[PDB]
Amino acid sequence: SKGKLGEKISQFKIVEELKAKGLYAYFRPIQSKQDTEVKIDGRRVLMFGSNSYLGLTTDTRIIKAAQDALEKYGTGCAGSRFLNGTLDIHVELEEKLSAYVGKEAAILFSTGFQSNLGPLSCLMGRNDYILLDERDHASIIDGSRLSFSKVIKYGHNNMEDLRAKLSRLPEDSAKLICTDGIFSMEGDIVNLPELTSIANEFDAAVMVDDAHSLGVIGHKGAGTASHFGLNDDVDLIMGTFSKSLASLGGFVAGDADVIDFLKHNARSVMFSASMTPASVASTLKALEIIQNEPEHIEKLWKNTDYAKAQLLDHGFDLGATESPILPIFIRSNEKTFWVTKMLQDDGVFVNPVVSPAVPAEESLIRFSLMATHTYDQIDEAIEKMVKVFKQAEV
Amino acid sequence: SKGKLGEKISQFKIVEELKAKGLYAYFRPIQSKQDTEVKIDGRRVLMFGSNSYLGLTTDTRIIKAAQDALEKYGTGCAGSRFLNGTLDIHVELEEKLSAYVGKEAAILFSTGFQSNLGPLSCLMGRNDYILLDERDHASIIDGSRLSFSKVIKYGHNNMEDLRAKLSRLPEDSAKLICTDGIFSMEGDIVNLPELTSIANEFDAAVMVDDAHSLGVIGHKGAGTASHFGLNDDVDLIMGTFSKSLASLGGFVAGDADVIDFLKHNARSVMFSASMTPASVASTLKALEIIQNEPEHIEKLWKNTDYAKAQLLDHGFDLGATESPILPIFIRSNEKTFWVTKMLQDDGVFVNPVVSPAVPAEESLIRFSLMATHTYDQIDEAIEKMVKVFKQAEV
Ligand SMILES: Cc1ncc(COP(=O)(O)O)c(/C=N/C(CO)(CO)CO)c1O
Ligand SMILES: Cc1ncc(COP(=O)(O)O)c(/C=N/C(CO)(CO)CO)c1O
Repeated sequence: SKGKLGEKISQFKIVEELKAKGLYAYFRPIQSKQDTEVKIDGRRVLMFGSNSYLGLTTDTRIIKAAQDALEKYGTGCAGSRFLNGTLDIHVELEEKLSAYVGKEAAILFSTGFQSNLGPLSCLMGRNDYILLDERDHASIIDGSRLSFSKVIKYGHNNMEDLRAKLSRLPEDSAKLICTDGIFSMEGDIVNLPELTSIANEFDAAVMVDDAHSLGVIGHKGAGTASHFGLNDDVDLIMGTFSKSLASLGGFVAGDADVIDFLKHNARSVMFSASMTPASVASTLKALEIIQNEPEHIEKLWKNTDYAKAQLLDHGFDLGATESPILPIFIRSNEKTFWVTKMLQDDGVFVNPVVSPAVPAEESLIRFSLMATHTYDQIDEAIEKMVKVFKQAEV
Repeated sequence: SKGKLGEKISQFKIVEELKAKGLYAYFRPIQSKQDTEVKIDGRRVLMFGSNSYLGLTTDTRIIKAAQDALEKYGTGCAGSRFLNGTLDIHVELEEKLSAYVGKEAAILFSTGFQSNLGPLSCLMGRNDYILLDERDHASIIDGSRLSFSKVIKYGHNNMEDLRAKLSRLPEDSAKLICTDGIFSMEGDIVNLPELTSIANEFDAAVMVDDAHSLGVIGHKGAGTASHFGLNDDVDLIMGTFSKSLASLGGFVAGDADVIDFLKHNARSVMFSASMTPASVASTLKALEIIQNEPEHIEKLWKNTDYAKAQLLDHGFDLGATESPILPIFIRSNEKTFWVTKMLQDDGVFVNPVVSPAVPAEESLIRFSLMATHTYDQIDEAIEKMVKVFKQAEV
């Protein structure tokens, strides 16, 4: 019955308003591969709004690997990993990720989002504590919520705040600190040396979410612990397959005894169907390519350094990024919607960040690089961004 | 740091014990397609532990559709649906599911589990209430937990308990009832006529989880509302693609204004990468086949009726199922582990249900039918199950 439910959604008018103003640019239907150019409504659009950092969703070897897995294993496993849903190729990918991130063992999840729900929901319990960076990814907040522990946020990369909040807690309790490695909104990196130094003093477990770090930072792209040399001070390395690795799914890696607890206790792996064979095979082949072919990570960083230099040279106001995510400040929700739509209609795809996710005065567009971007494409997009910023008067 | 984390997992000894006794049969690595026979450790094993009710993960048209989508769209969308992750084929599948279940609109999620997290986390809020059947799927409990509402369980299919608990609640609050359509453990069907009659009296929203109903009950397999004629008394129809539809992902369907709220407010769609092209194309082609080819659902039910008759004729003690899920009672955790392992080693795959998921005295094995099963295969499995039940002394 719909009376009260109608009242619950009645106040949500922003989508109605965007559409009526001709500004709506969410759920843009793409008709082509995710690439440096995408087809929308039969037109070509430069893509600077992707998380495919290495451009690998179009790699013919990864496509063929997925196509070959479909031929061999079919379209799905039709069950959870713990029952009828495990393949030899799931185990092969867990061994290969374990090796890549320098951990004993790993467990796959069918999404990155579910990869965070697993360890955050089931390791800390009643009388325990989870400490979260206040800018942690939504999946980390939600995972923590599914625990029976007390969830405490600390100031973004604020090590004094972390230390103070940990010092307040009963000695006779377990604590786990979970942080994004690279934070997607502003593209900044966790202070993992100070965080792990505090974790060690309070015997708190450390989990890092490397969704935006894998294939971006660390040796051969192995992530944030690898970037800092701190493998031995990080208990759990969580990753996704939906960004550099050009697929769908994720993993948590760590000590064999912890991973064995997780694979048997995490509801998001016990009660959700396993990764499709095609996604396992595309993840396996992408992981081989990132290691074997250092070109991809090098070119991603050539493009990032070029684009960032060009944007600062044109007088754009950039967020404190340390990654291929280049946040461009606009500081008006209405201009941010207008700029996004004008760029879309001129053939540039960027992602807006607006209220209520951020305060109006910190509203921005995110311009993300891929390894397969050319300097010609970056130049065309920045030229159009200068024109649209001028028309929008920012 | 690992001191307190080591203590948290220290008491979890059942996996150690199963493995040392030679009884461990979780995460069995399959080397072949999910089919009526699977290859494990180079051997052939009859599969009666799957959720692929229509046998469609091996259908060459669905494999080719997925392979063709990989060729056209590549291995992944590399973003959330609301940003850079929407394809024309996602929208096509939402229109086609909307039509199938007789609703205005639908929104896809990259897993079934995330399909429940979406509406349960974001429609009811502070001062609102969610009413859950106590046997609801884990993803429904977890979704409800992510809400800011008061979550209340009612007795399994206990309409007096539902009615009493709803009658206790402030009039000036929104309420949503969420139920599995077919409950997977025992295979029983919700009393949707009485539940919707109560919902209508209290103006409570109704959401049904049809994970195990789609492709099983209702007209052309359209689910539980369709089974009862009650489309107009169900606000939200949730489904998965990981069972009959032979893929990965899920959806919520309902009124265009509700679905528009969801697609813009549910964290499990805003903050998780979209379904891979291969999974969209395999879901689209499976949905065409289930409707166009009534054979599949007919044969699933021929097999279910045959197997259930044969099991009752052999004196097995069956759960109160109304579905292709045939729960066989064992009523000892140790015998349930032993029976499962002995059957595995004799070439029969069944799923055990043990403590702490159920009380020891209700421990059982779940024997699930697929349309592609033969009577010869069902006979071989039941023959082996009689022998193993005799050896195990149950
Ligand atoms: C009622 C219901 N609702 C939602 C889900 C979650 O769907 P999925 O994530 O596609 O596995 C399941 C998953 N079910 C299992 C097999 O039964 C694990 O419980 C995994 O697919 C379910 O049974
Ligand atoms: C730090 C972090 N952690 C976990 C996730 C969830 O991973 P996935 O489910 O694969 O999208 C994301 C997803 N990120 C987006 C694009 O940034 C949406 O937030 C979707 O892939 C993430 O950024």
